Amino acid sequence: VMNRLILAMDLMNRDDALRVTGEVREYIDTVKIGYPLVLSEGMDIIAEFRKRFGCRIIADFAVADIPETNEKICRATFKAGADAIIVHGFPGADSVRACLNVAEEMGREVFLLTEMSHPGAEMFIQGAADEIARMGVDLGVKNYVGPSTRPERLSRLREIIGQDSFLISPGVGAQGGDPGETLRFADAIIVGRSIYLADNPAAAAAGIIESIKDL
Amino acid sequence: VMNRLILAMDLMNRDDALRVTGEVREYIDTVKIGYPLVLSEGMDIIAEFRKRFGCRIIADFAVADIPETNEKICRATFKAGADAIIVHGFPGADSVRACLNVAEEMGREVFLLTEMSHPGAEMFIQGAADEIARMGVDLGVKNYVGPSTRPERLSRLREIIGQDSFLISPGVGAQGGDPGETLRFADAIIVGRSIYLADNPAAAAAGIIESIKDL
Ligand SMILES: COC(=O)c1cc(=O)[nH]c(=O)n1[C@@H]1O[C@H](COP(=O)(O)O)[C@@H](O)[C@H]1O
Ligand SMILES: COC(=O)c1cc(=O)[nH]c(=O)n1[C@@H]1O[C@H](COP(=O)(O)O)[C@@H](O)[C@H]1O
Repeated sequence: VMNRLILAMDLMNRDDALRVTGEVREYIDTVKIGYPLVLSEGMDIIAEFRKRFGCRIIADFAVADIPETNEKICRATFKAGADAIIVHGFPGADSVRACLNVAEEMGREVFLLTEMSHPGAEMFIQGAADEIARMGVDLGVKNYVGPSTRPERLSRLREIIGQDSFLISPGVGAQGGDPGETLRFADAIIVGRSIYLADNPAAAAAGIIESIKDL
Repeated sequence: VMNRLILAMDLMNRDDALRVTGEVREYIDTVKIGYPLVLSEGMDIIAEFRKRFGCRIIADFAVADIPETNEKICRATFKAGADAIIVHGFPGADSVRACLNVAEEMGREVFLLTEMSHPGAEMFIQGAADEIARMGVDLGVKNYVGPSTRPERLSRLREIIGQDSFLISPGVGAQGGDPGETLRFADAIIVGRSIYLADNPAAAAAGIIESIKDL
């Protein structure tokens, strides 16, 4: 992705979301749009972003249901123009395969969320995360998400998925993660608040990119 | 809930969703609306259903993100008029507390999803489910979701949450669960396809209710 930086656009107002995305577009080629924006402004926001900004869109819907429902969610998500969807691994292999099937049908991609970045992830997810990743490999998943806040866990993930798989990582900035350290293991970092709540989002993005180019 | 039966309205077309819900409204007082319908027709469908049918609405959004994102999701969901939201316990206590905080702010309810009903739940969720339920109790959660497909697990859940907590249960019909057995432990059953794919949804709902009244 351009500059190895993905914007997490979690503002919940279309006008503000368009403004910030437009201001930082020169520094990214990929925007992650989640439920905060979609449930506030509608699924049509995905196609609007893709057209206006010409950026790839990852639908961060943390998909976590039974297989039949996951199918429906993916179909709706790709019909709305998303390039990829983020799917939880914790519900198990059938739930993940359902998403992979729809992606194969519609020519898109699944990202498997393996271990989450917040403190509560330590309770249940972390203990399963290596296995979730190994399940991903066994299902042929090639794209993964793991936590900037725990680079030792992000290293272990990379170890499981191999060098060829694509790994993106949230928790940089607001949650405490560091861009450079995270990029030792991830291919790209996801950044939301450190950019979209900044007084000058373009300056914040540029500052991050400048510390990235130094790698 | 009326007749202890909650309709899972996972049709993805507003016209079909309105037709089936209207046909079965005499037999229910509560409709669960999930992402299949919302991502297809928009969040405004929640208020439309609540007004047209006068039914309570549970937003089944299987909320499974970090605390700050979960907050945003709940706020948007209640702003759209939902009476309650379904939240995953697997992301841990902070993610769940974030949802409880918004519910307390806005005068609504959280249902905690503890163990899922599909085969893949056996891989990771089942091994954590007792703890997830105990975490719920410790956070003051009063409403829970557990699996019709495993009544022995549904019994163990009930055992943890106590007699006073409210427990609803999907996986009845299509997934193999039985109404009467599930209602030995759950307060209400969730039913989707067995009703909404039936040639006569009113007849299917009535058939279920008739086997329920016999308890
Ligand atoms: C489930 O979706 C994610 O991509 C996600 C997983 C995770 O473990 N941590 C995490 O922060 N995210 C998302 O990534 C974004 C992080 O944004 P932030 O930089 O903290 O403001 C935000 O959209 C989160 O919901
Ligand atoms: C996460 O949301 C749920 O309520 C859910 C959890 C679960 O473990 N099993 C489960 O079936 N559900 C939902 O309940 C509905 C079941 O519908 P069905 O009767 O199988 O057609 C459908 O909306 C599922 O997504």
